[PDB]
Amino acid sequence: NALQNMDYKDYLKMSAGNVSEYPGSPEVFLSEQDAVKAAIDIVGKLLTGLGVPFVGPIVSLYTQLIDILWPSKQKSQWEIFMEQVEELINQKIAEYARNKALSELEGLGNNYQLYLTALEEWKENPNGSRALRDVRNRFEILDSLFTQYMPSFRVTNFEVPFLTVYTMAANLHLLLLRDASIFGEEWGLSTSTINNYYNRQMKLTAEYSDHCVKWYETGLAKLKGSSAKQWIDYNQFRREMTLTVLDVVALFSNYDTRTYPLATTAQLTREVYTDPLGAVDVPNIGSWYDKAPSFSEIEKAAIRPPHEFDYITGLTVYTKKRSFTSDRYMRYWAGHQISYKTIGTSSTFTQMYGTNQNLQSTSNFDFTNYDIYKTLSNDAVLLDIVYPGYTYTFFGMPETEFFMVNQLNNTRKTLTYKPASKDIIDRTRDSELELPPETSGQPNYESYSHRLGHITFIYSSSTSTYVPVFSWTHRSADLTNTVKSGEITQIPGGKSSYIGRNTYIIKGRGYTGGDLLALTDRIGSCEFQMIFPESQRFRIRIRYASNETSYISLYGLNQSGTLKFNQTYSNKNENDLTYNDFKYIEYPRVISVNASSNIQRLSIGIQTNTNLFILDRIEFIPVDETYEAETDLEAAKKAVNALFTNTKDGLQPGVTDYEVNQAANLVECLSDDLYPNEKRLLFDAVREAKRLSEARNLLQDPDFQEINGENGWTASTGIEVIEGDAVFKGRYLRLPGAREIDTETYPTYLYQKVEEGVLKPYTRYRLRGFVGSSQGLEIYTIRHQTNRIVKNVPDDLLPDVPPVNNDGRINRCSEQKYVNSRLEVENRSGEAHEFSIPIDTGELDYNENAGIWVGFKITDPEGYATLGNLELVEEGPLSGDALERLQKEEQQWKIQMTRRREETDRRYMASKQAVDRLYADYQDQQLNPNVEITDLTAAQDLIQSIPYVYNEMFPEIPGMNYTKFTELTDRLQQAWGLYDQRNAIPNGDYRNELSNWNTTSGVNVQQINHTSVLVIPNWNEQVSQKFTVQPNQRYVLRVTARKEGVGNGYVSIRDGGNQSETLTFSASDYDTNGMYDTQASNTNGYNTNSVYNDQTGYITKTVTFIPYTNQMWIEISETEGTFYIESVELIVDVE
Repeated sequence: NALQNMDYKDYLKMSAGNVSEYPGSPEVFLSEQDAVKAAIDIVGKLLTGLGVPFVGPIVSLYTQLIDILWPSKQKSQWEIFMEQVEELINQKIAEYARNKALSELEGLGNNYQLYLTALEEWKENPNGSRALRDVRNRFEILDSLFTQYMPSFRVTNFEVPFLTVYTMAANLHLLLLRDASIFGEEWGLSTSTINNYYNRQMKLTAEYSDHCVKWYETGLAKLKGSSAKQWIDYNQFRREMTLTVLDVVALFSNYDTRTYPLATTAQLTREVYTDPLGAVDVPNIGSWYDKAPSFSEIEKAAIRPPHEFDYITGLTVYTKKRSFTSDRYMRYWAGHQISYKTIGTSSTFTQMYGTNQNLQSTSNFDFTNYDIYKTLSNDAVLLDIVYPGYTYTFFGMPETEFFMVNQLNNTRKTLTYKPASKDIIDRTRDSELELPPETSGQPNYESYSHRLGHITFIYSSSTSTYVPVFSWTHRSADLTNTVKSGEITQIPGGKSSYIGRNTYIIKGRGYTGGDLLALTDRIGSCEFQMIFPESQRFRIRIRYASNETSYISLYGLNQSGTLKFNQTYSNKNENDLTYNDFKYIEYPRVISVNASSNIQRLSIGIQTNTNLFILDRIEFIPVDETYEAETDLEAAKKAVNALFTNTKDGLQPGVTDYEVNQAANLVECLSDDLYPNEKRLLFDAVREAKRLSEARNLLQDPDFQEINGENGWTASTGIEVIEGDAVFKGRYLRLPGAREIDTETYPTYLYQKVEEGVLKPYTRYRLRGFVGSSQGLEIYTIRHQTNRIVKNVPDDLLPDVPPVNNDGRINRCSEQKYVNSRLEVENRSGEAHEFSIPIDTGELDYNENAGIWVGFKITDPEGYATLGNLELVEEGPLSGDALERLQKEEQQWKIQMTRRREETDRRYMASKQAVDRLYADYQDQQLNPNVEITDLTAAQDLIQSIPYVYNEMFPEIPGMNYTKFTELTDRLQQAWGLYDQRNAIPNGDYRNELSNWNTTSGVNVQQINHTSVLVIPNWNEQVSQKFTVQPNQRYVLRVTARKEGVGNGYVSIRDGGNQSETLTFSASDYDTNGMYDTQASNTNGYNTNSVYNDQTGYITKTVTFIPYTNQMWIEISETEGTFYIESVELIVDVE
């Protein structure tokens, strides 16, 4: 039945089994198909040998490439590649340049065929200089031929005509240089010569990619028009040049043998569109596009916007009938609903196309578990002539056969749409003319290159346009996202799954073999669903682009964590990306999956900082069981080595104490079982490094063991020392916020002085440390000038996901791996965790002994900081601009000090004399009898007026005059001590508040001018004391007081007998009688007065007294107003 009209060639291509007919024209007729046939075969063979570094497969590959590109047939395959593009864009390449290129490419052929033999010779005798000289030399020859010839395939004004040639040539050149890096050392080639081949490969891979994309776009943009006819030509260029150019360009990055050192599977996820299913150039009738929608309307209708990868599961076709008379009618595809889905997910999607109004019938097709590898359609016309002689035409699609192969068990099946028509003009359309299979010894149901993906539709009621359009996906894109053990598996971002969320997909340009997944603030995550049929360990690698540096996070496959990505491009729209804008990042965590038939899920997200991240593809790379252990050894040997000078017995100057700790933590990652000796020697190294750090640190007590001790740190109350905690190894400080109590705030402070004796002249020092986190942390350096910076450091070094678990213990290896991924960000801003502050010396002075103070302070109640790894180190001598700057600072300070010593000496000498005059002797051991409370307060006022006692910016720290202030204060307190001892009235100056006094409830002691005074606020209040004295000697009672307001203040003393004295105080104790107008003394016309200058201080009054008993009473009271008592003293009279 199928056998009778069949050719002998078709019968032999059938074989093992029974198939149908499959009538195709491979190579014959139009040679756009012969070009497309060749591109499809070439791309198909390249796909089975990406990454593979083995001689037999490579030899075998080159064999098939050469048989395609240089057949023994009549016409050159290159000329056909020219005819292909020239006939699409209606432009011939000029004669002289056309004939030159062909001549050079015939020559390339000869040389390539000489390259092949020398390659097969080396796969027999691989050891010695026989087939080794041939091949290494035939290689060199081809490199120079490509260098000389590539410009020949991009003659200006003819870049598009030549595009398929340029691309096929460029492909071979990159393929050739790949041979150098795989068979490099084996062909006896220097390490340095490979690098120059490799570097060029990478340079060329960009230049050749960027060229092909750029001229694809130009080419395509030239074919934009406004008619349906012009659209067909546009889409034909788009389809054919995708197969023939972009599909090849997509492969170029896989020829990088250092990025891809073993077998790799790539996936082409782009869709392509066969020509619309309508009749064209029916003789004497025309074409479906004669009367049809515009270019824009068709592009809108027929072509899908970028979407997640999908496949077809079901179809419902709506059928209508056209009939101008009976005896002649068409039933035709008027519309459809198509069902489809993304990988994994069991969510079904439906779209409707065309019309479903006024139907004859409906046909349903189920496609689940089947690929459609071929369609046979009918492009049809209904012609009828109605009275009185008009002609009417109608174009529709009345029949399709869909050829199907089962995905699971390889069974084959046909479904047919064929409603009843009568007396139409038919022509069949075979998809295999546009998307042929690969040429194998195997039938098209094994070797098919594409499968039916979707069905769109061109509809207009006005023009009676009803035209299906079929879209197709490439075989290399699987429907399961299977990840195999033996290989690097690539999964493009387009193959992510629909989970109910929106998602943003950017159209690709050709570089990636499909469209690009983007993550943005508005739609921040994506999910992959994958089958792992084998247990295996993988590392994950991501190919991406971004305009910013930030972090992605990964969750699934039994883990979760975070990966920094770096800016790859700048100042570009995300649709103008070129080859070199894409880079790779490597997730350091090895991942272990168990074999399963069920889907396993990896979701990728961005932080809430991040604005843009563009995902090309994720990659799974097989790693072996010891890979984790090996790479931890390398990382630790590197970090430890970086601490030391070349002799290995000193620290590098710019290595911090924090970095020594970091390295020590990484050493702990090493396997005890695999690498015992290495771990032991790397620990000896870091311990020594740590001893060197401490030896060069000029700060005392760097491990915080002696806070507030003699020579070390001075610290405010509330500062905590913490041991055995996250982030810091060993001990560190937590500084709390400033303490608020009512109207007072008390700042947190920490400081130390480094003495002039350990320093050097004209030398730069560095204060360094590590801040875990902070808010309002003020850092001070003091020598001559005071400098302050403020550091606010985020709390970003702890993971948010708690990963400690039941295993509550700290693991320094994993902790330091996380922290390192966060210091990576190259800050030196105020926000960075490290800090390093210069402090410069000029000349040293041992007398003045300024030294260097380093200080920390928090004045904010909401402030805090964690602080560790503090050091002050010598960097070295000052030169150049640093030295000029310092000499200016020093000069300015010398001149300013001179004015400050002038001011100090006035105030100091007046303070010194006021204290000296208090004593009789000169060992401050005896008070003068005359000193009264007013001599003591006068002294205090003067001592308080000495300037520059404390540093102006950091008052807790001593200033230049501190020693002077303290000396005098001690001598004053001594004298005040003696005053209290001499006074027979206990607590007569109220320095112990109200001790020893009987008072009513309203009486109080106020501090006025830094001294204690008793206040009697109302007349019903009183004070008294009984105390013992030595009787029958003479005392003097001295009272210093002030009476305000109406009435009198009284101080009464009595003994136990008949002796009694009263002193009286009133407001009238001030009254002065004036001068009497300068007692009129002047002559000749001047009679000025004065300003009778009156103030308000205390009055001192005295009385003598001889007690005749050993008990005395003193009583203090008033009749009205307010009474202030500064002191009552009773002393032995030596007058």
